[PDB]
Amino acid sequence: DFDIELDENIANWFEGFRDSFKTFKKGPLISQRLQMFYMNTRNPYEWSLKLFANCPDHNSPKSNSLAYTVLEEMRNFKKHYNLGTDQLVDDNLRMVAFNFVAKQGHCLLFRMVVDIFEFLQCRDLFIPKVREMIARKQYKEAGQIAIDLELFEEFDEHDFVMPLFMQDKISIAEDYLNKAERLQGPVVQLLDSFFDKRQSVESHCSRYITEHEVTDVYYSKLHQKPLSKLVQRLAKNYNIPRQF
Repeated sequence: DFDIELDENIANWFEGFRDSFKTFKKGPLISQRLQMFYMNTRNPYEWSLKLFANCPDHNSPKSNSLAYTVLEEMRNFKKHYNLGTDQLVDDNLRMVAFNFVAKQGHCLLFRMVVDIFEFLQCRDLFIPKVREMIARKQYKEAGQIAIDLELFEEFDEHDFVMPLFMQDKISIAEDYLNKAERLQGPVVQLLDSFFDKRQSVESHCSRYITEHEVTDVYYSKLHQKPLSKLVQRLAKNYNIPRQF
């Protein structure tokens, strides 16, 4: 998994001025120049990753950043000319693209690369990388990757659904829970076991945190009132039987 990102002299001076004329906003002119660049290109996908790496913007990409537009025009280039992945991208090249956009925490750029390189056709190749992130306690990242790769059948509530609830990051965990009905039962069943056990909910929480080694937990939320409000929503939002 090592891309040969080194540029050459025919291409490098061209790129240096491109960064200069990119400062002149982002619109149809900069888009058209990229479309012509990808046309001369041999294997645009591999070069699209090279252009993404050779710009100081790839550390924090946003809609205005040059790195985001480099991949954005690659997506338009693929759809306009009706391009496929055959004989151009390999599982090795997809892994290269995954490592480039998974660390940034930017979901839109990841969703774009999922579409460009067609990650949903071979999503099972990234499961070792997501479980490595779960083992590194990167719940929001691994959780969002699992949602954008549509891995709604690969993970249990303990992998990142419950830790994200511990970290008050209800948004990502509930998004994964909405598309995974199999977990909706045991999740609210587990949250109710904290209350309907007449042991302090803080003791029930601390026992789960120490069993699954949950880190960076937002303790101010783990109390009877805020944890009850979470069970009240998740039982109603998913029509769960009265197993209180």
